[PDB]
Amino acid sequence: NLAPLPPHVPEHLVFDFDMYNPSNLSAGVQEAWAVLQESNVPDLVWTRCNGGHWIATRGQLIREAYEDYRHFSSECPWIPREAGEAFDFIPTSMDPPEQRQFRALANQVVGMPVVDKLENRIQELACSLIESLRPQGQCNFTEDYAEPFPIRIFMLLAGLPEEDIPHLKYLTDQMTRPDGSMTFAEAKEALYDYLIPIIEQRRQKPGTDAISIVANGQVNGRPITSDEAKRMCGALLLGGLDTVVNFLSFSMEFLAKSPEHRQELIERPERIPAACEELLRRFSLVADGRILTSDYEFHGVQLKKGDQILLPQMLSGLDERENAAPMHVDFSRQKVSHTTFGHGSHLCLGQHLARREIIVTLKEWLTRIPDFSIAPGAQIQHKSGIVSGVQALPLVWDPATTKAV
Ligand code: HEM
Ligand SMILES: [K+]
Repeated sequence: NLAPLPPHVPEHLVFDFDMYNPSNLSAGVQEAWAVLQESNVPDLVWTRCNGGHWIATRGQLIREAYEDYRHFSSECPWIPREAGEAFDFIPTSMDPPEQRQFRALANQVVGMPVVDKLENRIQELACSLIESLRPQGQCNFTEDYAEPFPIRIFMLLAGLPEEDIPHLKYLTDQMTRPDGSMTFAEAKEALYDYLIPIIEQRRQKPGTDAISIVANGQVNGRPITSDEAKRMCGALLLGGLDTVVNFLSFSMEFLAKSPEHRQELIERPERIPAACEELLRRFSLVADGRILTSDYEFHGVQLKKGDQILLPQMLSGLDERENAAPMHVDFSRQKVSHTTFGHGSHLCLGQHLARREIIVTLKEWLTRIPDFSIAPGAQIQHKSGIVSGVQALPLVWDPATTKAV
């Protein structure tokens, strides 16, 4: 259950937070993680759960640690330790300076330019998907939109057949929110098994998809290996198969329970981008960490070489020391401060594709289905992990109140 407290960790800084099953999970994931920012919780605590590790609970500690890659390496960014040791995706598991040459190549396949090309296809799928649901007066948001909308776009960018989705979605899920059926190492191996033949095929007959680009690309001049390409594609898959999907559910869940917020975006649609950003703050969902490369005293606390430290990207924006009334959603918030797409040299390369997908969704959905509620009596369940998510979101609505385009 609880790993014995290392001799160097102070007894008074112990807070046994379980990142995969947080005590207040019923109150909502963010609410569950926010218990870390309650009155008597220190800036940095040690939890004996999951092998034991440090956890920065406030924004400036989280931001500072992400900026200092010399002390907080991404070498072992996953918890538990054995998962963080198996974690070898590129560029996610590399620290500057070597990280840069690989990050540039990845930025070329999912970057802004790529997003602009993909826009019209993103809108079609959004509308196509929404219009088909419109008349039914109901849906299971997670499997009827949250998943297919962003995943099909990714599989399109990657040039992978949609039939592989069930298998890939399962693998990435086990990496972020393991249900126990398989370890991170096992899921990685299976993911690599999937990619190997694809990378070599795409490398023989070069296409124009993200995978072909990576497999045939160069890192600051020299040719990328078949292995480096495999570790890079893994990162891209992990990144765009699990993230946007779960976030869309947090947003739509909130919108379903908040008609005043819905009508605001209805009457004033130009504020949608702003709402997108505020929503990304309030419903941030990623939380991974770093490993100490040497003994180091951080904020009056002695950290030992090898110690793992969870730096919850999610907690920064929920930090009342960053945003007043952090748990309150305000589309007009003056300065939306957050680290939802990370901080430092590993800033999310897919943030632009993510924002686009979120904004297009808000627009097209409210345009066709402005009024909708959560199925009556439905107890919504969140799941916690490296990436938190929503188990299911049943939505209902009167078709008579909808409008086709
Ligand atoms: C709501 C959507 C998303 C959120 C909140 C998000 C969040 C994050 C975070 C917090 C990190 C930093 C991890 C660290 O520092 O260890 C990250 C990295 C990354 N994400 Fe995103 N992500 C999202 C969507 C995506 C998508 C759709 C893609 C694929 C197109 C993607 C690709 C990546 C990549 C490749 C990295 C690694 C960057 C590096 O290591 O330099 N992400 N993301
Ligand atoms: K590793």
